[PDB]
Amino acid sequence: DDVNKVHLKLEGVSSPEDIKLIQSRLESVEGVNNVECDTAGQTIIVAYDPDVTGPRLLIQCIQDAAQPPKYFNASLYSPPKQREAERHHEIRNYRNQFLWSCLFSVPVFMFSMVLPMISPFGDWLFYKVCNNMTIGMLLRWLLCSPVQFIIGWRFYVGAYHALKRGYSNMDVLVALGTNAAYFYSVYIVLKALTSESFEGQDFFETSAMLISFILLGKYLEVVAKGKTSDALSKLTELAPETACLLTLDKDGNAISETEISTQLLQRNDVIKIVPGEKVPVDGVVIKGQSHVNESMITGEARPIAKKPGDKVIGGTVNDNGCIIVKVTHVGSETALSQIVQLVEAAQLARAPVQKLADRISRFFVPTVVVAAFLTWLGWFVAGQFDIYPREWIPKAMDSFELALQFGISVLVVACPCALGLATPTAVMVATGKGASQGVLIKGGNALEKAHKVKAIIFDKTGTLTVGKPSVVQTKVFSKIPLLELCDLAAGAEANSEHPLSKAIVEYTKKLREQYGSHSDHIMESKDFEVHPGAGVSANVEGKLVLVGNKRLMQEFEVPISSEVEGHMSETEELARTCVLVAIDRTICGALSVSDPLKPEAGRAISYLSSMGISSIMVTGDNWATAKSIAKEVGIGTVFAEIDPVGKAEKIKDLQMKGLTVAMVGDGINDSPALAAADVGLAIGAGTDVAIEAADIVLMRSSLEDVITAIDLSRKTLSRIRLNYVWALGYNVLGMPVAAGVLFPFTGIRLPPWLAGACMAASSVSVVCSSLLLQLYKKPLHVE
Repeated sequence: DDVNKVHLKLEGVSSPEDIKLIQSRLESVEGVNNVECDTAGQTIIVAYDPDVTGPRLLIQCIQDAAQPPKYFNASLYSPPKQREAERHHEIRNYRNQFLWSCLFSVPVFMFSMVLPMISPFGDWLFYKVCNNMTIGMLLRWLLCSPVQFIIGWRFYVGAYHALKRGYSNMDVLVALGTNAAYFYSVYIVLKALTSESFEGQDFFETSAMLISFILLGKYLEVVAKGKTSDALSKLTELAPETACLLTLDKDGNAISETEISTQLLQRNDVIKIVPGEKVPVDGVVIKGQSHVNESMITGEARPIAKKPGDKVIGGTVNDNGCIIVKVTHVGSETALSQIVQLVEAAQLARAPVQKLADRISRFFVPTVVVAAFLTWLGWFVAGQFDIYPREWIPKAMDSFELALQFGISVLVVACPCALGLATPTAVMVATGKGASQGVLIKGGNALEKAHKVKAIIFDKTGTLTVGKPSVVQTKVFSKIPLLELCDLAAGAEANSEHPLSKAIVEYTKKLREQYGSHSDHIMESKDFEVHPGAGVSANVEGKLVLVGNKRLMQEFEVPISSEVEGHMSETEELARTCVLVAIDRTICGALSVSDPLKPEAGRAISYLSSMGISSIMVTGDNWATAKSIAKEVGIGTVFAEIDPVGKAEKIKDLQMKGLTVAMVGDGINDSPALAAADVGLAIGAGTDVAIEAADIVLMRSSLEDVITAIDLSRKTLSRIRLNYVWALGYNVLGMPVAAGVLFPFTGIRLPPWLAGACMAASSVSVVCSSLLLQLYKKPLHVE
């Protein structure tokens, strides 16, 4: 905080004197509205203006107000990546809890499994202290009381929540199992202590080991969560905490290059980014020149060439030069901060498969308890009436002991808690591993829907275009006075600028012959005429290079005589499609328009066909151009002269046939069709505006990562289904054998000390199976 109701007690502050030492200079200096007065009420809540007269002024008032016992040094209460501190504390908590659990658990298992086999140590443990109860059970009970009563508290606290609401979950079972085992051991110890005739056996190893491994599983879950969050965080930061403040008004009078935090340099404050000073913030950069590997103003190495002054500011590390920034709004409201929030909300949200897990668990836990109860009565009543051989009973217990022993065994051999510790971690790890590639999922629902896909809707614009206008795309075949017509020659096409008219202005920039400027007249807008398809023509020159469309040609004089249809078929075949022109108010001369494609399209289409899904693309141009593009690509059904509305009806038609179809592209105007489509997956990431109407959002611009997204989704669904197959296979065999349908015919059953081990063994393997997703790699390592 420390923005509106600012409150700080920094180094040296121990009493109200230092609090007032901050106060007196902080609040008194302008930028406050003085919301009431608490008259030295410690955290006095008054208004403040952290926008203009904010961080820099407030913080430096804190320092200059101070006379040092420690000299207050700007210890603003702000999140140190509060996620980092938070999962640090959480990992610390669970790690410590598990580590103190093992401290008791490991002893007990030893003392009653391994140690008795060796002497005289077991002989010490056999020393009677009363009747037949011995030292062994005494110390075992003492050591295993903490494990449940103190450390295992969640197992009870969480269970009560579910039970009071009328439902249940994993906890419920685990708690019942361990509790029943513990009290059965207490019961068996009492019999030993009261009467020396009895010599029964105990069970505490189960109650220790099971709890220990379950806690280990929860620890692994939260470690996976921490890894995913940090993988997000490293990508979301991409900025140094401090920027160099060369203070000057707008341009000129450069005072000095300081170095302070990137919230203290807004509102006409200036960064003079030197080489290597990574671009932290936004806000118009009126001066400077730096080609750095990004899209803001350029000029050092990688040629994009924006002259000083342009409205985009963010970027990566530098090169040989500098810029002089004029921040209006720092890079803090940037999308990344709330991609963090949005993906957390998606993580907070869940998928149908997650909803599937709860429903099965809803009508499973009741069954296990009932079956465990039933198998008790079976052995008991048959035992009481003695309807089966006595010799099956092992020595040192009776039928009643066998009945309860089987009762416990079923209750501790159930679900290895896959349904609750495998799905909710696989879903999570998938998102993090995707985020490592820039691509981000929008929760599990996105995973499911993307996994169900067999069709993709592409589009040429901004998805498969580069653009290079020249004689192969934009100029004459006849003679042209004032060639090559850009600087002061061709104003005949600078009338009505749009995404294509500007290209008509820029091929002239590209082709300017060799002289600098022949400089004749540029009569822009003289006879200004606009018509759809080509709305630029006035009067100027370029052999009168006016340009026009189906209504400007025959208007001026242009008869569209046979040679233009010849140069039309010719150009369209070579994809260099012509655009109608009015050279010298005549049919002489013939413009063109063409487009290079991103050089991985063939790879992508071929490999998508390899997975076996349909590729579809639409265009707004004529049918022939789209057909030529199809010939180049090798795509299926093709559409042309299509608006985003038409894209919407085509999407609806594909879906109603029973086809889940995706679409590519981020041109925000796709929003109707983008929402209409089954999923999102917008290429060339913009901001959360894409997220508004899309679910999948791809970060980079390469078409390659589209393959990666669907591949990862397919892999995740396969892994989850395989884990469910395991959780059915183990569970369908564990229940009978433990309950006993093999003992009556072979005489083998699982004692609870070992029966619980299988439950423990599966739980680790299932989670460990899920965690292996992190070793995913690209299906196309640069094709």
